[PDB]
Amino acid sequence: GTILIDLSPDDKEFQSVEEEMQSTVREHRDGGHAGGIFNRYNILKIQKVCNKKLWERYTHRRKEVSEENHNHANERMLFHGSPFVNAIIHKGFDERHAYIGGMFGAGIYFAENSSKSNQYVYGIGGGTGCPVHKDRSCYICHRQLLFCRVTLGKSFLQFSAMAHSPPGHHSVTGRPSVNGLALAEYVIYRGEQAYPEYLITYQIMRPE
Ligand SMILES: CC(=O)c1ccc(-c2nc3ccccc3c(=O)[nH]2)cc1
Ligand SMILES: [Zn+2]
Repeated sequence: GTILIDLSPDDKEFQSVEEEMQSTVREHRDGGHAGGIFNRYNILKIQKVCNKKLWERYTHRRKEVSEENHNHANERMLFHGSPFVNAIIHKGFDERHAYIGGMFGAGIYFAENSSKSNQYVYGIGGGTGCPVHKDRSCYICHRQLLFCRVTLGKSFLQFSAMAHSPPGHHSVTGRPSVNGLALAEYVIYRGEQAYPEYLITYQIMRPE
């Protein structure tokens, strides 16, 4: 059911999505091990992800969460990186895209920092890196991220350095509490709480 629509870089919708991508890059405590060394991306393509079935699945759930939370979906646009981006855009999110070993439990994880999600493009800890060169910091190979609509609803705050939600809540927010530059990270426990709206194709760029 899915079809992908290119946006022109002249479109304002492309620009703002790129802006979110570029402006949420940060340094990472692993020195660049997982996701590579870079301060910004070369954006190659941005595509709107259109799937009626998956969209209705998502809004049906949103209406449920909103009605459980004083008419407040608490909807966000967050980044997701995953070896299964192609599956995700054709079949949507489910328990097979959960991060089983994640710090907030087995769930689908999302980031405010694009560079956080970029660490998961080739797998956990960056895996063995790009398939062609086995290089976690490859500047050549094309990477892909999803920018997603995510219904957090009532989010359980966890301060820090497929399962269920903690009862009474629809998601978990990983409020970062050591690194003063790191943004929040979020976890949902049902695929229906995210829609993979944009497929961003990019290369990380070697710093000057
Ligand atoms: C292979 C698999 O099960 C898997 C796939 C993707 C991630 C992932 N984790 C995150 C954690 C925090 C913030 C963003 C992300 C993020 O964008 N992706 C984790 C595991
Ligand atoms: Zn490569």
